[PDB]
Amino acid sequence: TRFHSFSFYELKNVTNNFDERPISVGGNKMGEGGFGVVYKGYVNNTTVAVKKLAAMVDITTEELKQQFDQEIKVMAKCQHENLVELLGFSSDGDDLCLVYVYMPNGSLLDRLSCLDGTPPLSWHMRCKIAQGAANGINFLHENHHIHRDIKSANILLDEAFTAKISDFGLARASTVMTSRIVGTTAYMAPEALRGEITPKSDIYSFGVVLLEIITGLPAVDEHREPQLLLDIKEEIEDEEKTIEDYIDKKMNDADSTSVEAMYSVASQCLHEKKNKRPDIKKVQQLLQEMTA
Ligand SMILES: Cn1cc(NC(=O)c2cnn3ccc(N[C@@H]4CCCC[C@@H]4N)nc23)c(C(F)(F)F)n1
Repeated sequence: TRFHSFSFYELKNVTNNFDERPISVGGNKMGEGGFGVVYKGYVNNTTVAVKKLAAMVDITTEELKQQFDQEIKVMAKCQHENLVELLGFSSDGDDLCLVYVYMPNGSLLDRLSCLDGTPPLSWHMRCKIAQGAANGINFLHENHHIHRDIKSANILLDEAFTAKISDFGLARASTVMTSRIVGTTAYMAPEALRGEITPKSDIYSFGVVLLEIITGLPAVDEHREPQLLLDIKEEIEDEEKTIEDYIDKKMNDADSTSVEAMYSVASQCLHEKKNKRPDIKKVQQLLQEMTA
């Protein structure tokens, strides 16, 4: 797959000169991460998401360029209904830009937090999102790709709340070790925090996502006990609590049987030993069985 090459000035123009104000006040900024800001745009008779890369954290200009290239490379090779669609990019201008099909319902992270007053996701919608995201990860793993940044902020939701895996800047082709440890701490497997590069780490991070789906709680909350959501697995196992005590109250269609079935998948994904975790095909099978 080869992409459209956009002019920097066309992208600057359709995003109201990269307006960093929220949508609600007439701005174009929809969200931001460590490697960039995503703006709403309208190009070639289509609402788009324009990601302008900028860091914002570490970051070598070459590192950011390597993430820009990595994202285009993964998107050229990987097209799936549970992955975001890249339309094009921009290099000619000062800032590096990535153009995608606009995701009207933004990120799973924001929908779980009901950011800006959006209604809570039903359990029925949550099951479809979990299945869809697992189908997207399966496609990446089948195509020998390791995401390395699986999190609710990197699971986007379309006009039908279909799960779309996004933000492949840190993705790697396929156990190897790295001197540059990258990812989101609260979601990272212990071996990934140590430098290991394995698809087994993506499974662990997906386990954290499944806990966010069941509970509606963020992966990390400094003003909460436990601060890290993954610690709930031990509180439940050590029988101090049950998964029912953690179920998101912002749902009226969640039955205990299917919630326990999703929790069982999350628990298995969150095994501290990488080799004891299920592979993505097993995760898919179990999530499909959950709604059958
Ligand atoms: C209403 N709304 C629409 C979007 N996003 C897109 O439409 C979009 C489409 N493809 N695509 C690809 C990457 C990407 N990355 C962002 C980066 C900031 C942190 C969140 C994401 N991981 N966003 C997108 C957003 C939000 F994600 F920024 F929150 N809100």
